[PDB]
Amino acid sequence: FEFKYPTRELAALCAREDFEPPVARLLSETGRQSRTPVFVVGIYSGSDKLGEGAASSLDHARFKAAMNALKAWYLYSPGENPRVPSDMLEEGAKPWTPAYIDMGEVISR
RNA sequence: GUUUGUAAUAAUCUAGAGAUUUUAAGGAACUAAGUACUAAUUUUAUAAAAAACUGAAUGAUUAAUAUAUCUUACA
Ligand SMILES: [Mg+2]
Ligand SMILES: [Mg+2]
Repeated sequence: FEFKYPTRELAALCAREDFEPPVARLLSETGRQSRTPVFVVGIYSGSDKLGEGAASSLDHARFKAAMNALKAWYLYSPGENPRVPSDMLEEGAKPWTPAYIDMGEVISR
Protein backbone atom coordinates (compact mmCIF):
# COMPACT_ATOMS: atom_id res chain seq x y z
CA PHE A 1 0.00 0.00 0.00
CA GLU A 2 1.20 3.50 -0.93
CA PHE A 3 -1.22 6.27 0.01
CA LYS A 4 -1.61 9.81 -1.32
CA TYR A 5 -3.55 12.15 0.96
CA PRO A 6 -4.83 9.31 3.18
CA THR A 7 -6.69 11.83 5.36
CA ARG A 8 -8.99 12.67 2.44
CA GLU A 9 -9.59 9.04 1.51
CA LEU A 10 -10.62 8.24 5.08
CA ALA A 11 -12.98 11.22 5.18
CA ALA A 12 -14.50 10.02 1.90
CA LEU A 13 -14.84 6.48 3.27
CA CYS A 14 -16.73 7.61 6.37
CA ALA A 15 -18.93 9.80 4.17
CA ARG A 16 -19.74 6.91 1.83
CA GLU A 17 -20.63 4.48 4.62
CA ASP A 18 -22.51 7.27 6.47
CA PHE A 19 -20.17 7.11 9.47
CA GLU A 20 -19.60 10.18 11.60
CA PRO A 21 -16.85 12.47 10.27
CA PRO A 22 -13.41 11.25 11.37
CA VAL A 23 -11.85 13.17 14.26
CA ALA A 24 -8.19 12.80 15.23
CA ARG A 25 -7.58 12.60 18.98
CA LEU A 26 -4.33 12.53 20.95
CA LEU A 27 -4.38 9.27 22.92
CA SER A 28 -0.88 9.71 24.36
CA GLU A 29 2.23 11.81 23.93
CA THR A 30 5.68 12.29 25.42
CA GLY A 31 8.79 14.22 24.49
CA ARG A 32 7.08 17.25 22.96
CA GLN A 33 9.83 19.86 22.58
CA SER A 34 12.51 17.20 22.11
CA ARG A 35 14.41 15.60 19.24
CA THR A 36 12.46 12.30 19.11
CA PRO A 37 8.93 12.78 20.46
CA VAL A 38 6.14 10.23 20.23
CA PHE A 39 2.61 11.41 19.40
CA VAL A 40 0.00 8.63 19.53
CA VAL A 41 -3.02 9.80 17.52
CA GLY A 42 -6.27 7.90 17.09
CA ILE A 43 -9.00 8.67 14.58
CA TYR A 44 -12.57 8.26 15.84
CA SER A 45 -15.88 8.29 13.98
CA GLY A 46 -18.14 9.19 16.90
CA SER A 47 -17.06 6.92 19.76
CA ASP A 48 -15.56 4.08 17.69
CA LYS A 49 -11.78 3.97 17.22
CA LEU A 50 -10.98 3.27 13.56
CA GLY A 51 -7.19 3.54 13.37
CA GLU A 52 -4.18 4.64 15.37
CA GLY A 53 -0.67 5.74 14.49
CA ALA A 54 2.41 6.77 16.48
CA ALA A 55 4.98 9.10 14.90
CA SER A 56 7.43 11.82 15.91
CA SER A 57 5.25 14.62 14.51
CA LEU A 58 1.64 15.67 15.00
CA ASP A 59 0.88 15.72 11.26
CA HIS A 60 2.74 12.47 10.55
CA ALA A 61 1.02 10.75 13.48
CA ARG A 62 -2.32 11.93 12.07
CA PHE A 63 -1.49 10.64 8.58
CA LYS A 64 -0.16 7.33 9.90
CA ALA A 65 -3.37 6.91 11.90
CA ALA A 66 -5.49 7.48 8.79
CA MET A 67 -3.40 5.06 6.71
CA ASN A 68 -3.83 2.33 9.33
CA ALA A 69 -7.57 3.04 9.33
CA LEU A 70 -7.71 2.55 5.56
CA LYS A 71 -5.61 -0.62 5.65
CA ALA A 72 -7.99 -2.11 8.23
CA TRP A 73 -10.85 -1.44 5.81
CA TYR A 74 -9.09 -2.87 2.75
CA LEU A 75 -7.42 -5.80 4.54
CA TYR A 76 -10.69 -7.17 5.91
CA SER A 77 -10.61 -10.98 5.66
CA PRO A 78 -13.58 -13.31 6.30
CA GLY A 79 -11.10 -16.07 7.13
CA GLU A 80 -7.57 -17.32 6.69
CA ASN A 81 -8.61 -20.42 4.68
CA PRO A 82 -11.90 -19.44 3.03
CA ARG A 83 -13.92 -21.49 0.59
CA VAL A 84 -13.20 -20.84 -3.08
CA PRO A 85 -15.81 -21.10 -5.88
CA SER A 86 -13.51 -23.66 -7.51
CA ASP A 87 -14.45 -26.09 -4.72
CA MET A 88 -17.91 -26.66 -6.22
CA LEU A 89 -16.45 -28.28 -9.36
CA GLU A 90 -15.20 -31.10 -7.12
CA GLU A 91 -18.27 -33.32 -6.84
CA GLY A 92 -19.48 -34.19 -3.37
CA ALA A 93 -19.09 -30.66 -1.99
CA LYS A 94 -21.37 -28.82 0.40
CA PRO A 95 -23.73 -26.16 -0.97
CA TRP A 96 -22.10 -22.84 -1.85
CA THR A 97 -22.70 -19.86 0.43
CA PRO A 98 -22.66 -16.43 -1.26
CA ALA A 99 -19.39 -14.59 -0.68
CA TYR A 100 -18.99 -10.93 0.27
CA ILE A 101 -18.70 -8.59 -2.73
CA ASP A 102 -17.31 -5.13 -2.05
CA MET A 103 -18.52 -1.99 -3.82
CA GLY A 104 -15.08 -0.71 -4.81
CA GLU A 105 -12.15 1.34 -3.60
CA VAL A 106 -12.89 4.88 -2.46
CA ILE A 107 -12.18 7.64 -5.00
CA SER A 108 -11.35 10.96 -3.35
CA ARG A 109 -9.87 14.34 -4.18
C1' G B 1 69.65 64.50 26.47
C1' U B 2 73.12 61.11 28.89
C1' U B 3 78.18 59.53 28.90
C1' U B 4 83.45 60.18 28.03
C1' G B 5 86.49 64.07 28.43
C1' U B 6 89.03 68.86 26.10
C1' A B 7 90.95 65.78 19.26
C1' A B 8 93.59 67.58 15.15
C1' U B 9 95.45 71.99 12.97
C1' A B 10 97.35 76.66 14.46
C1' A B 11 99.62 80.35 18.00
C1' U B 12 102.86 80.89 22.23
C1' C B 13 106.23 78.72 25.95
C1' U B 14 109.73 74.60 26.89
C1' A B 15 117.25 71.49 27.91
C1' G B 16 112.68 68.03 26.72
C1' A B 17 109.57 64.53 28.28
C1' G B 18 105.55 68.66 28.00
C1' A B 19 102.35 73.24 29.25
C1' U B 20 98.78 77.21 27.87
C1' U B 21 95.02 79.12 24.36
C1' U B 22 91.43 78.47 20.24
C1' U B 23 88.05 74.46 23.52
C1' A B 24 82.32 72.29 27.83
C1' A B 25 86.92 70.48 22.24
C1' G B 26 86.28 66.01 19.62
C1' G B 27 83.67 61.31 20.16
C1' A B 28 79.91 57.78 21.56
C1' A B 29 77.45 51.02 22.36
C1' C B 30 72.52 54.24 24.75
C1' U B 31 67.61 57.29 25.49
C1' A B 32 63.75 60.60 23.55
C1' A B 33 61.57 63.31 19.62
C1' G B 34 61.29 64.46 14.51
C1' U B 35 62.19 62.91 9.45
C1' A B 36 59.51 58.40 4.60
C1' C B 37 66.68 58.19 3.39
C1' U B 38 66.69 52.07 3.44
C1' A B 39 63.62 47.72 3.95
C1' A B 40 58.45 46.11 5.08
C1' U B 41 57.80 45.50 -2.95
C1' U B 42 55.42 42.72 -8.47
C1' U B 43 50.16 41.62 -11.76
C1' U B 44 43.44 37.75 -8.55
C1' A B 45 49.57 33.41 -2.00
C1' U B 46 47.14 29.60 1.27
C1' A B 47 43.47 27.84 4.74
C1' A B 48 38.45 28.44 6.14
C1' A B 49 32.19 23.86 3.02
C1' A B 50 29.19 27.25 5.85
C1' A B 51 22.39 27.18 9.44
C1' A B 52 19.82 19.68 12.56
C1' C B 53 15.13 17.65 15.14
C1' U B 54 10.05 18.51 17.63
C1' G B 55 6.39 21.91 19.64
C1' A B 56 4.56 26.91 19.66
C1' A B 57 3.92 31.93 17.50
C1' U B 58 3.76 34.51 12.80
C1' G B 59 4.45 35.65 7.02
C1' A B 60 5.30 35.10 1.48
C1' U B 61 4.42 32.34 -3.16
C1' U B 62 2.22 28.22 -5.66
C1' A B 63 -2.07 22.77 -8.13
C1' A B 64 -0.20 21.31 -3.13
C1' U B 65 -5.95 16.91 -6.98
C1' A B 66 -8.28 12.57 -8.43
C1' U B 67 -11.27 9.25 -11.61
C1' A B 68 -13.17 7.55 -16.63
C1' U B 69 -11.82 7.16 -21.71
C1' C B 70 -8.58 7.34 -26.45
C1' U B 71 -8.60 10.29 -29.40
C1' U B 72 -8.92 15.81 -29.74
C1' A B 73 -8.05 20.17 -32.50
C1' C B 74 -6.18 22.31 -36.75
C1' A B 75 -5.30 22.19 -41.94
MG1 LIG C 1 75.25 65.14 30.75
MG1 LIG D 1 16.49 23.35 11.84
